Amino acid sequence: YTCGPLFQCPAGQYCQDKDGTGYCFKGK
Repeated sequence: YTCGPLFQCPAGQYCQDKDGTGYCFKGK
């Protein structure tokens, strides 16, 4: 819900849903 196709993380980082928010993590 937080992350999507239009708002995807950069190459190397993935979207993470925490505290009702989305953040990009380097694998972690």
